[PDB]
Amino acid sequence: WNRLEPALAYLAPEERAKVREAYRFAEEAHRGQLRRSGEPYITHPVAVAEILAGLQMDADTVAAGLLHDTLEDCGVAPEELERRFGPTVRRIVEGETKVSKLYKLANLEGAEDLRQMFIAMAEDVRIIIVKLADRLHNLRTLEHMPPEKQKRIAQETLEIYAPLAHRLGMGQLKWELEDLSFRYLHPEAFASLSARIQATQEARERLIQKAIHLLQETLARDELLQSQLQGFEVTGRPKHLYSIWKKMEREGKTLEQIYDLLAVRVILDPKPAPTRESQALREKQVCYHVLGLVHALWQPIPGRVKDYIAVPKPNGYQSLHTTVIALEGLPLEVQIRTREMH
Ligand SMILES: [Cl-]
Ligand SMILES: [Mn+2]
Repeated sequence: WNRLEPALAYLAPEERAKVREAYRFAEEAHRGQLRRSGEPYITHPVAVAEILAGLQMDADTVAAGLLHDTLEDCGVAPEELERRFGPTVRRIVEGETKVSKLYKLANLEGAEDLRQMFIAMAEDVRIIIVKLADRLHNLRTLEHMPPEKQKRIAQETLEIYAPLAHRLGMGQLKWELEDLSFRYLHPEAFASLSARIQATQEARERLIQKAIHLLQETLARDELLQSQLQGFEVTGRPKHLYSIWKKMEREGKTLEQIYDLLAVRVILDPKPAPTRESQALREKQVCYHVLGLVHALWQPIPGRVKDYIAVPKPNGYQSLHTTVIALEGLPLEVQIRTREMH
């Protein structure tokens, strides 16, 4: 509990009390039970609640994360969970993923039934996230599984869960799900690619960190930018090992051909705006402002500005790109985007 409690800071005291009541209930239902690792079962729903609390999930969602296995793993409490934690917690813990039927919106344009549509959908999204948080944690703790069972769940994850994560637009979940699945599915391919990156990545890492520090300090020191900004993040390339190995087979490319240009990402969280439009305006103003700061810092390579804010990819991808001449006279790609954008 002392590990979970700090992550629940974003919730109102009464919302946190519901989560403690849920933890203390799971603590009872899972009393005596053990995982594959000799660890007590309660550690699993806690870790799942931690994943959800890190994502700043709804109070009922975090609570439902502590109770998601009180029906499956140990005991039956369908009317008990409704009696103790409400119907919405009971609904999430019961499984109702239904199916992707967004194409039904397009054909059906035509209230209390359209109001309930939102509350049913948002409840249906919450079900998927808990399943995802659960699966992500299991994969993390997959070292205590026979090497066959390990391969059956990595494939299920790649067929079912990583695509569900994609539907929900949870790229950070999808990334980790794919890469942990890759590790256990083809370990020999994983260890070959991992150690190969740990050769180029260490040499690159010195420059990437110099660049990171230079961009982070340049942005924090700009007065006007920080005024319309809540915060920012300057990272190196993300390194999606499954989507990197996936591309090597498709494109018939070497890994040396992928890392053929040092890259840096700038994720900007702007200050909140009263209306939806004054937010979209703020969201873009900030991005070109960074492009200017970047071009003032490092020399821009002619015709390497890729504006995907103005011309988004068919999947809706927005971001500003520019290849510059940075440290040691090297072509460095910069990608400027907000938290909302991908
Ligand atoms: Cl600020
Ligand atoms: Mn579970």
